Amino acid sequence: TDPIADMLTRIRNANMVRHEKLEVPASKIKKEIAELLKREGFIRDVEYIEDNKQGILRIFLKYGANNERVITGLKRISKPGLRVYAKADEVPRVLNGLGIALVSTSKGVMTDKDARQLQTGGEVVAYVW
RNA sequence: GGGAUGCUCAGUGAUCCUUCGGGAUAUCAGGGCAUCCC
Repeated sequence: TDPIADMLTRIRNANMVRHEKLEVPASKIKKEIAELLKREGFIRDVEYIEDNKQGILRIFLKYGANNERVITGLKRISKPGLRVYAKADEVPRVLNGLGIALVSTSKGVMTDKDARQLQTGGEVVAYVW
């Protein structure tokens, strides 16, 4: 069972059917992931919806001029039962820089460019392009 | 009993950095407390 993979799937599906928005149970790691996508321009918005359970992340997807989808793909990389780890010179490049690798470092979850910047490795959580 | 979360502790077990002395703590795995679900 893999909540992060679930989120990427719900986003992939919504994006196919070109939905405006979607929702996932909130967790801190998924919060961070959604925030990165916003800050990298892959989604239009994310917000936290209160529910006295564990919260909801409502994500607003992004489509371009003539309904061009801004997101092309999402890949779960690291997994429960097979974690994926990069040293700071081995942090993957997604589509020669046109995509992003989401990396969990001891200084938070950031892009692959941020990782190489800070000179750090970590868990390679996912790919978006 | 099993899941899913949050606050917190520690840190080498995993992982990362290192001038090899040490250092980081997001995630994984530990400790404590707490909420929600079957």
